[PDB]
Amino acid sequence: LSALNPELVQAVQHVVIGPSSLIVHFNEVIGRGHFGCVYHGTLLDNDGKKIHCAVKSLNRITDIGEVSQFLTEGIIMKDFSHPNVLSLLGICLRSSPLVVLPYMKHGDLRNFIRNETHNPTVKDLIGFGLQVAKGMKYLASKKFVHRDLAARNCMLDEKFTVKVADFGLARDMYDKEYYSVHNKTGAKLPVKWMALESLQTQKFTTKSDVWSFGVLLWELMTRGAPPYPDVNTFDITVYLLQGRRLLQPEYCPDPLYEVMLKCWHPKAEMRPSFSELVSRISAIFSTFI
Ligand SMILES: CN1CCC(COc2cnc(-c3cccc(Cn4nc(-c5cccc(C#N)c5)ccc4=O)c3)nc2)CC1
Repeated sequence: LSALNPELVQAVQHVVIGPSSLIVHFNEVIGRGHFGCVYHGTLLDNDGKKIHCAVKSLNRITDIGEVSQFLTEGIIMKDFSHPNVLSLLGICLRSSPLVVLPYMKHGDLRNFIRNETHNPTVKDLIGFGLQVAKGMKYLASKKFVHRDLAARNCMLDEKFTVKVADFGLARDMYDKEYYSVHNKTGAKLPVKWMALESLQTQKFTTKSDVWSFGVLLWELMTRGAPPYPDVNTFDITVYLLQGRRLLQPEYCPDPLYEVMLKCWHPKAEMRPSFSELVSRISAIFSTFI
């Protein structure tokens, strides 16, 4: 890493965590991304109080340009903050590079809602959706496009707070079943969560994140059923163009299905904003015991 531009190193210094502040348990994988496994560790604060971390080791870096990009992105991502978006705690360089993230005790949202020993109420599930909407309202306000919003890509902490995750230095494929390669460009695409226009052009916007959010709501209301199980990946674009959409789940309230449907409008500009979604979903949430 002595090949890095020294001004970049100085610019990222405030994101860097020294090895003597970290204790990582590399003997046990706690999560798996295509581009790296995740391990538990602890970060020592200024008192020596332990902060629990998920530490991710990036696995296919080959050139200093990639590292430089990673550091540049880290500076941007470090200064994001919202209670429903995952924080970047820092990067450890003097230990491959380690991305240091807050530990998420209850794992990804899709696994949480599929846990048969727990019974989230309908209200709880809608509340998870509301929390995601609030995190996305924040990302949208930063002009940041997620591109891979899905229940598998959101996390829950010890207070059951939902964090939009899988972005910035945490971006990866954490369940490879749902990504398909596009020939023309080599992009790995989460096809069954994508907006029609993104399927046609491979371009993404905040309004395509709104489409994905509608799919995530459907995931919540089905307790983690896979969307369009009988539609092959390569047939989803046509399925949508034919005027077909995911069906209303049995226990999805009518006003929430209406929200879903608006998120899947064929014209991006006609989909609700995340600000509108927070408002409307907060009303729906409030009507349940
Ligand atoms: C029973 N089980 C025992 C282990 C418990 C704690 O394990 C943890 C695992 N991972 C983290 C962690 C924290 C912050 C950031 C990330 C990275 N990241 N990962 C995912 C992710 C992780 C695992 C599976 C799937 C899928 N599909 C997706 C999504 C988005 C994202 O950004 C990981 N924290 C704790 C959970 C309950």
